Formats: sequence, C-alpha cells, structure tokens
Amino acid sequence: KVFGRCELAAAMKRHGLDNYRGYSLGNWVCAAKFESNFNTQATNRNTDGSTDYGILQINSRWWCNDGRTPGSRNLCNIPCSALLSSDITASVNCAKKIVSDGNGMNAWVAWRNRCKGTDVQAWIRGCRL
Ligand SMILES: O=N[O-]
Repeated sequence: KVFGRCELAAAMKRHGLDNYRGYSLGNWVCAAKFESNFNTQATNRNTDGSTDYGILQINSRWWCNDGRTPGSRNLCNIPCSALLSSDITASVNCAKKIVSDGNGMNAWVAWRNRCKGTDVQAWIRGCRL
C-alpha cells in the first residue's frame, strides 16, 4: 500500500509514534518519505547481503528473519514479510525497539542525511490530526 502523507501521519499518531523518545511526528513522516516513499511494499538489498523492508526500511541483519541472511539476528521476532503489510503495526512496533537501542533516529541513514536539523513540522502541515 502507498500511503498519503496525512494518512500516514494519522496512522503513526494512532500507533503512538508522536514524540516517542522525543522525536516529533514530523521526524517519522520525513523518514518514511525518504526511506520508502510511503510504500509499505518497499524492499532494498544492502551490500552486505541483508535487506531493508517496509515503509521504515527495517533491516534483516538485526531485526527480522527473511530466511536468506545467514548468521543474522531477529530482534523484533518477526518474518520480514510482516513488515510489508498494508497494516503498519509490525513496522511501528519494531521501529520503537530500534529507536530505543541507543543511537535514536540516526539508525536511519535517510533521516540523518535528509531530515535531521530541518523543519520537520512541514511534513505534517495541513493535516487534520
Ligand atoms: O534473516 N535471517 O535469514
């Protein structure tokens, strides 16, 4: 499913991401835009053999099992295909564990390079929240 900007913002708020670990809703919307273009079916292979999955591009090196990343971890205890659902519950719950892991949102390269230090509030502008 390809989410609209305000539709995603509302689902993320519903799921409790707004100000989670001090990151405002705009940060998560900005990250999702640049990681997956709001597409739940997004997948990208990494140079090391692992793969990023879903709207928040969660990677199989640590977080999920995709049956093809030998010697990796499954810290969110899920198949990576669960991250590709039209329902973002599994992605949001895994994102909460990632952001709590010590490095905050710097875990997302696209956030660090494209969202961090910018006016992220612009991403929830005009939305009925
Ligand atoms: O993602 N472990 O194959």
